[PDB]
Amino acid sequence: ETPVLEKNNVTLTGGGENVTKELKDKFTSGDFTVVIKYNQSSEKGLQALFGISNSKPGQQNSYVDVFLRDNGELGMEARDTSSNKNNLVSRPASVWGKYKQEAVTNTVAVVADSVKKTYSLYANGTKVVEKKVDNFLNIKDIKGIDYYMLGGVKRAGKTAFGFNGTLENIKFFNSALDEETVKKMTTNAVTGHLIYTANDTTGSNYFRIPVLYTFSNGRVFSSIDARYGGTHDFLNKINIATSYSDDNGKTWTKPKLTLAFDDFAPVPLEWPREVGGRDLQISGGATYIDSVIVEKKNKQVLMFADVMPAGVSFREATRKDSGYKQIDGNYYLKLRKQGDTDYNYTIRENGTVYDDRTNRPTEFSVDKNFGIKQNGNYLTVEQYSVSFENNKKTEYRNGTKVHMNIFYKDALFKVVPTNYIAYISSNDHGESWSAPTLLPPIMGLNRNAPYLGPGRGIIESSTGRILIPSYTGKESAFIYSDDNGASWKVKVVPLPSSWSAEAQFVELSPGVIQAYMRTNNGKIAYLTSKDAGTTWSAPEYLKFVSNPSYGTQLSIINYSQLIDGKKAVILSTPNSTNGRKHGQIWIGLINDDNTIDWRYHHDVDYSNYGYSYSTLTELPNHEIGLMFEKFDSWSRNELHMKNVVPYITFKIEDLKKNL
Repeated sequence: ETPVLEKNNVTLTGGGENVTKELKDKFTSGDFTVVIKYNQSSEKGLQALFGISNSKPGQQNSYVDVFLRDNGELGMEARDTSSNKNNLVSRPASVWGKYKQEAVTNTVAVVADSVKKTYSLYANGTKVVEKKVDNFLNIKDIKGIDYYMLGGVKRAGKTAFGFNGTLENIKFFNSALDEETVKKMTTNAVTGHLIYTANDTTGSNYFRIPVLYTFSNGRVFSSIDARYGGTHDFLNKINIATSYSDDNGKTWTKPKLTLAFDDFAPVPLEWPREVGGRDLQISGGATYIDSVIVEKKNKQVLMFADVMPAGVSFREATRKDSGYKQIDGNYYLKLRKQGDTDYNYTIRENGTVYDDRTNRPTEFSVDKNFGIKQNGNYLTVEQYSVSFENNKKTEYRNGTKVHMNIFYKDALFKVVPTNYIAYISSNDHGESWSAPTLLPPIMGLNRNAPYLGPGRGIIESSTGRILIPSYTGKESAFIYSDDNGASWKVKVVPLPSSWSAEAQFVELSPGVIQAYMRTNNGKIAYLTSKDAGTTWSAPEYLKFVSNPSYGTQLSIINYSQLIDGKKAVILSTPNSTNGRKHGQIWIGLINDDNTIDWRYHHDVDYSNYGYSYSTLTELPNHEIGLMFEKFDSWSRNELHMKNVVPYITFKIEDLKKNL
């Protein structure tokens, strides 16, 4: 309940402060909790917030500490020289470094619990890790502890891991405080930058692929992947969740599930992060993934997403079948009934399922949310849950009956196991949505649908054409409507190599459009159209971004206000050959000849901090909103982490840097 020691406002420059006299032998049980509110003046090197050690020659592997790395990783050590027990518990991407040129105040904590044999670490309101270890050490288990310090570890008479910064408040407790208390204690201004959080109203512990859009009524809208079984692209269960703000991004609605299947329950799952287990996946729930948003000229809002039947992955999907038949000039989604070899059925007018062999209606039908009926009554299946008690994953039928659905593995009639694109519409700026509409097979009957480029669509100003970015793995696929979204066509552009070409558009001048996109060669590519997306140039490449060959998604938007007398675009991307890190926001000024002068940039946090997928929007007051993956979402070391997708705002003056 009350600390054995509390200190305030201790500024350090790598030297530490001895507090041995104020801690000596105060950890009676040997358990501990230490809560540290701090900021770093420099991020370089491994830095300890505190160190409790045997400082004598030869005992340099007898200490407890909590530490920070230059990549945002928070960890702790607990080591005993004589028994050769060496415990290290941590999670990447746990803290923030700097924000708009200034040191961020974080609050972190460590709890050591002898009865549970666990070490737990907390950062800004989140329990980032709790790990049971066989070789558990408490302070009494480490022999001859004799030195207690702030801002380093005393090892063989010298200070190691010197902290550079201010310890604004540090509290030491001689017991293991409970989780709700410590979450509360660590909650601060950083916590308020999370819109989506682990086990909120989505039920997901994990999130990826954020998207931001500002509507013409001033509402700021966000969408994201709620990924339940860790952060895996596949196999997984994924829903699209949404949340909005009516006050310029200051406060946000409780998240809602907007696109969601219910073959698997949306539940918080503890996905393992060890080298064995982290590769584990569920068997696969039907999935929506990778959202794109656009507002039409009439103020209707459209959201697109990829749709995946349960158990099917992007890599295994058949690329030789659209999942449609053409019968009497119309495109009908086709179905295979359990036990049949061929696809003998189609969904036709009113959702009536026809037997294509006899060309007559069956007693079965499919509603607009893909649920299956027989004689006007719904068929049901049992929903699955996943549990992880210790180390063993189990999937089981959970007692809930849900509507049978053509995307589920337990359905009597099933779609082709490939990918599809769906869209929904809203007439109330995101408060409610229509039932989904599957795109027709615009790639051809014998090709799979494209994969969407997460972010936004645009309306080209001179023609009114709606453009939706997508890709196939070998080509760009620019999806478009010329009839205000009643029907859809595609422009397919072959690419120099097999890019995962996630793309976004900007308009330079009336009729002139650029598509900026991810590649497999380390650069960001851009293609240019001078006829509103009908024809496209060969790729050009940005000169100042150099990334790994796998690449990352980007965000680029038009900005409404003049910067230095010029129309501007704003770009967000990682920029680093060592991983998804060194996030930058760039400002491009459109020249008279429609080339771009990339004149300014701002680094988002320090350069070794993680930065993956991102999304930009212009707020109603002309500030900029950014939401991004503040971690490396490619790296096998940073999978399955909670509360790592923050929202932040910038004034143009915050971005106009590095001339």
